[PDB]
Amino acid sequence: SMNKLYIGNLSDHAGPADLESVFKDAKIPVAGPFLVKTGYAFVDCPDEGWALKAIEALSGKMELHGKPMEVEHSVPKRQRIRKLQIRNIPPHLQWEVLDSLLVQYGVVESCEQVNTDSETAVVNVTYSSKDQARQALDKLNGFQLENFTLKVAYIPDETA
RNA sequence: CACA
Repeated sequence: SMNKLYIGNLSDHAGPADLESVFKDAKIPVAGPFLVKTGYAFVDCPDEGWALKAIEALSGKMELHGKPMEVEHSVPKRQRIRKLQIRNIPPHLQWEVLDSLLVQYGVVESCEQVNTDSETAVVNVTYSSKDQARQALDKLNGFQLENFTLKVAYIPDETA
């Protein structure tokens, strides 16, 4: 399940109370405790929809202790392989346009739309190879398209 | 992005 969050760029004194308040104010229920490490934390959301809401609501927007939080899907390093999620896709971007960006970095084995509350669209992309997805992620992350900037992140690749 |  993609309900597990990574909370990056935390300050040297962000504690679970601080994270609890951020998710409380953002009205993101969490399904377990915040595990705070050194400059980063983890938390589970009740389901995939709530985790994505936290990412879209908080990641790069919410400032804790004068630092913008990163809030992304927690992906084990060894599972950063073929699969990306792409957020902040323009609401009325035709699939063929998105596909013509995607295929510039490899073979797309699958591109699935993810139901989202926001007006932007979200897709999970699976590339043929680890290399293709890393090129997609480096090149598509930050790409500005129809008044929006793509956010591209790994999602777990458990089958490669 | 967890691992004495």
